[PDB]
Amino acid sequence: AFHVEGLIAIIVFYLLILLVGIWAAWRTRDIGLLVGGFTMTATWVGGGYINGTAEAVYVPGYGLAWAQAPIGYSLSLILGGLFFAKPMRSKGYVTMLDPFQQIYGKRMGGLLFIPALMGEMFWAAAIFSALGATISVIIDVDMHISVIISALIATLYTLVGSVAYTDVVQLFCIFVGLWISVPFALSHPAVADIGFTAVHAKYQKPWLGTVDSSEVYSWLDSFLLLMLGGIPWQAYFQRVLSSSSATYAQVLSFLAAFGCLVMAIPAILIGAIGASTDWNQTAYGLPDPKTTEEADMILPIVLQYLCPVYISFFGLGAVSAAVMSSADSSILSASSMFARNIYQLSFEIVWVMRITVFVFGASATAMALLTKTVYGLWYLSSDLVYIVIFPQLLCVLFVKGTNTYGAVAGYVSGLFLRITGGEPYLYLQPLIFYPGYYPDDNGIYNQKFPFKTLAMVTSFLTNICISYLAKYLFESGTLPPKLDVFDAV
Repeated sequence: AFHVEGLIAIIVFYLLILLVGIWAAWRTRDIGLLVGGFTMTATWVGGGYINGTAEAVYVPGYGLAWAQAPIGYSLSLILGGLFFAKPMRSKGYVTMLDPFQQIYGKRMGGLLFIPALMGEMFWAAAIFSALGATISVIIDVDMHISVIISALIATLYTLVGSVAYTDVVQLFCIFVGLWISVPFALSHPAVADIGFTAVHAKYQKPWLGTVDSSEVYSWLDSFLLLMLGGIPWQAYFQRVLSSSSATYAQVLSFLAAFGCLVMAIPAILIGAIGASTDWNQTAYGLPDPKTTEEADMILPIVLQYLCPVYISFFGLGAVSAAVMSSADSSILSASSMFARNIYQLSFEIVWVMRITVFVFGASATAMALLTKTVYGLWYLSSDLVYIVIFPQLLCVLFVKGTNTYGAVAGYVSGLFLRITGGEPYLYLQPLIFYPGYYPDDNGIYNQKFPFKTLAMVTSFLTNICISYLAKYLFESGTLPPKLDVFDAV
């Protein structure tokens, strides 16, 4: 079962990427704009992005229409560059979570940090699942062992320790490996026409998908979740604030949105090919990946089984090295974020950062083992950030007069509505039943009502209303000044 040549391919491509990265630091017509756009693009585009996009297009329930994560995450970059970059630079922020700490305080900073940590952990679990899937496909060792060993190598690389300009190299490797495999994948005999499969059903439901009239309010509820929940993220905002000029940051965000839209095209195409593939003709055989509960592995499966041996060896393996190189970047960001926001500011740093790396890697790989979807992990990472952080970001940026009381009230109300609405991915039953609820195969009632958008708006309006209410109570003198536990007013 073990294949030596796949491991050699990963090792050679990883060493080549590392050599280019250290050579860039060894060297250390105004094309810095293009390189900055590539760098901003390479943050979101990784194993999780392309694997989740291919999965979302591949699954019959979703199709391309419900694959809102690439389009929504590009529109998040557009909306950030338009509206969020200029307030952030105008107010002089240096960190994404700095606005929360300035107004709400350090303890509420940690309270808002916890959903950010969980979003980072969901994203890292999706990245670990994608990387383990790719490794398990090409090396042909078991999925669980692949995830464990890949996460362990990433954890040791983060733990032990030049290496400059690597993001452009990983993005170029992913782009070349995908766009040199799509012509071979499309030309495979098993794959039918993807133009015909888009609107008509041959092997499964059409991969464009459809949105029912009742589901439209649901659809926007998802689309607003990914488009607005993808904005308050640390990896985007650190490079936004790092830029010297504001217009430079806006044009970088626009170029990044363009690059994300372009990089989604091979992922959507591979998802379409997987939805169009007659797997009985391929070496994968029957049952197909969605019956095998391996629909989250569709991108490595197409690149391995629908491409020639040399094309597979190069393209799938350049993708593997790039994804493993990008995997440790999320671990580093989340670990430094934990070390600085909680342990350093609120309460020598190297030991606690080491333990943070170890625990975050173990939790991410454990949930990568437990979960069976990459797109679901991506959506769930967006979900909690959209519910909690985004109303608070709107309140600290565009709303004047918000305070800690309204922050906690909106936090509690949004989390109460979100929890009582029920999350099918985490196998949580719903307590409050909005109109249009229906039970799925698992017996978890699924809401057709936009309860997540309602929860977001409720949290935002509760923040505003409770902030102004507490301000009026303390200003007029209705409540005693002694009962000021949060020191907001």
